[PDB]
Amino acid sequence: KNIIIGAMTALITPFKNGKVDEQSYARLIKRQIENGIDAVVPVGTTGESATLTHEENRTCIEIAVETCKGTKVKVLAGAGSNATHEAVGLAKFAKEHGADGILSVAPYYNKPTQQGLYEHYKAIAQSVDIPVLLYNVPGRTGCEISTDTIIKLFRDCENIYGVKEASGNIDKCVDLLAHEPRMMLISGEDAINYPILSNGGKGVISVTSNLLPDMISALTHFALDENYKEAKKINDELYNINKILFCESNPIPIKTAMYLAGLIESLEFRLPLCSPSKENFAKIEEVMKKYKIKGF
Amino acid sequence: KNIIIGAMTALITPFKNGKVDEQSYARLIKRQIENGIDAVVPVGTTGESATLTHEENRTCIEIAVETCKGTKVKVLAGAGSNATHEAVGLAKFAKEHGADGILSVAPYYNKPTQQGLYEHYKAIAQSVDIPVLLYNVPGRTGCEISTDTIIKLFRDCENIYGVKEASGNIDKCVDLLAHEPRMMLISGEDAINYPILSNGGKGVISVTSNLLPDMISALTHFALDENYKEAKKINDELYNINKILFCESNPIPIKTAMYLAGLIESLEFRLPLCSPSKENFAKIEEVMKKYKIKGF
Ligand SMILES: N[C@@H](CCCC[NH3+])C(=O)O
Ligand SMILES: N[C@@H](CCCC[NH3+])C(=O)O
Ligand SMILES: [Mg+2]
Ligand SMILES: [Mg+2]
Ligand SMILES: [Mg+2]
Repeated sequence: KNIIIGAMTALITPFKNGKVDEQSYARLIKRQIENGIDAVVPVGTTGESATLTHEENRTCIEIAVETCKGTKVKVLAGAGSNATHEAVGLAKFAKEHGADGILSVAPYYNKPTQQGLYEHYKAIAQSVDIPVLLYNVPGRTGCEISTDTIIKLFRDCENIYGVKEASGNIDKCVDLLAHEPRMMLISGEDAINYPILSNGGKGVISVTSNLLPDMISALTHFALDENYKEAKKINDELYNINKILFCESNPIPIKTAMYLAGLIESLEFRLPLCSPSKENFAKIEEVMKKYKIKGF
Repeated sequence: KNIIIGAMTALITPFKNGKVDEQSYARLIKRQIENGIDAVVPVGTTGESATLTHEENRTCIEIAVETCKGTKVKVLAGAGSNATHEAVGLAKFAKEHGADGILSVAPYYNKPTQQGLYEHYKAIAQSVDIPVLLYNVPGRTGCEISTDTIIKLFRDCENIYGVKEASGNIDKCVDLLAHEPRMMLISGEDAINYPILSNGGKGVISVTSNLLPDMISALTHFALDENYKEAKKINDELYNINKILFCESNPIPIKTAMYLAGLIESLEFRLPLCSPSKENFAKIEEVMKKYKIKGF
C-alpha cells in the first residue's frame, strides 16, 4: 500500500473575528514544515472540524495542499463525518484537490455497529484512490473500531493503510500489530508516543507538535531509527506539557499555549468551545516555561 | 415557564429508496396521537438526526407540526448540534415553523467544558421564545452536562425548562430535583421510566413508544396521577422489550421491530447505521411476540 507516516501535526485552526484566519493558517503550516514535520492534518479534532462549515473544511485543506507544494511534506486531510454520505463527499473533495491522503474519524454520536463501521469505511475507501487512515477516539465518539474491524478493513480495502489510535490502550496496540504487522499504527495520544512507536508504530498525529514541532519530529525520527534511548528521553521530557495540553478539552489548551507563545493573534474559538478557566490558563503558562518554543 | 411534558415519542424516521418517506412519517405520528401520546419529538437521536441533511431535519419538523395541528399533541422539535451556530439556526427554524418547543442535545464529539455548555445553551435560548429542553446523553456525546450547569441554565434562561436525562444515573436524578424541584426532568431511558417519574420526573421521551405507544403513555399517566403501583407494573412488563431495543445501537432495533410489526414498509437506514445481525433480528422478533402491538 501507499502510506503517509512519520511525524504529523493535527493543525489548530486560528480564527479572527469569527472567520478562519487564512494567512495565519498558511503561516503556521510553514512553521511546521520548517521544523521537520513529515505531514500536516488540516481540520481534525484539534482543528475544530465540528464547528467549521463544509466550505471552510474544504478551504483549510486547499491552503494546506498549496502550502506544502514543492516540499516533501504530505497533507493527510481531515475528511471524517458521522454521516457516510458526508464523509464520502469530503474524501472526494480532498482527492480532487490534491491531498496526499485522508484521515477519517469513526462516526461520533450515532454509535454504528462494527458492521456499520465496516460499511462506512468501505464506502469511503472505494470512493477515492488515495490512502485512508482510520481514526479511533472512543472517548469523543462513543464508539470503538474493534481490532477485528480495523484488520478486516486493512486487508479488504486496498487504500486503507492503518489507524490513528487515541484510546489509551497499549494492549490494543499490541493486538493490532501482533495479528497484522503490515498496517501503519499511528499514535494519536502524545503522552504515549514513544510506547506506540517502540511497539512498531510508524508515526504520530500530534497536538503538542503545534507548539513544539521540532521536539515531536526528533522523537519520531529517533524512534523510527530504533534510537529508543533518545526517543524515550524526549517522550519523558514532554510528559508534563503533553498532559497539561489536555487539562481542558483539546484544542482549548493548545490554542491557549499558541496564543501565549505569540504564534496566533487572538485566543478565539467557535462555540461551544471557549477560553479555559483562569486557573488552567495559569497552569498552561507555567508548564510552557520549561520548554523552548520555536518562533516563525 | 411554558413547558412540554408527559408521554412523548422520539419518532423514527422511515426511509424509502434512501429518501424520507413523508407519508409513512405522517401516518406514524397519527398512530401516536391515537394512543394517548402527549407530544412527539421529530429528528432526535432515534430519528437519525446525524444522517439527515439540515433540509430533511426541517422537513420532518414541518410534517410533525402539521400532523399534530388541531390536536392536543405538541411538537418538541429535535434541534441540537455540536456547533452552536448550527443549533441556533435549527432552533430558529423550529420556532418560525410552529414547533411548541425544542429538544437540544449536548454537543457531541468536541467535548465542550461546562462553561462552553452554558454559553452554547444560553445562545440557543436567547434566539427563540419557545421552551428549550436540555438533553444529556454522555454515552453518545462524550460530555456530561453537570447538575450545577443544568440548574444554572434553568435559573438564568427563561425558556430553559428542564432536561431529558439518558445517563442511567438515578443519583443524578435525585441531585437535580432535590436542589431544583421546579425543573421538568424527562426520562430519556425507557427501562427506568418509572423510577424517574416516581422521583418527580414529569414525562418521558421514549424509544419503546414508537412500537407500544399505548403502554408508554399509560405508564406515564398512571405515574403523574400518583398510581405508582400501576405505573411500576407496566414498567416491569416492559423491561424485556425496553432492553432488547438496545441490543444494538438505537434506532437499529426499534426500526427492525417497526418493520417486523408491519408499521413501516422497508428496513432501511442511512449509513453508518445498518440492519442488525441475524441473531439480534431473531431476538427482537422473539421478545416482540409477548406484547400486543397496536395497528394503525
Ligand atoms: N457539526 C457537524 C458538521 C461539520 C461539517 C464540517 N466538518 C459535524 O460535526 O458533523
Ligand atoms: N452529521 C452532522 C450534520 C447533521 C445535520 C442535520 N441534523 C451532525 O451530526 O452534526
Ligand atoms: Mg473480511
Ligand atoms: Mg492568528
Ligand atoms: Mg394527553
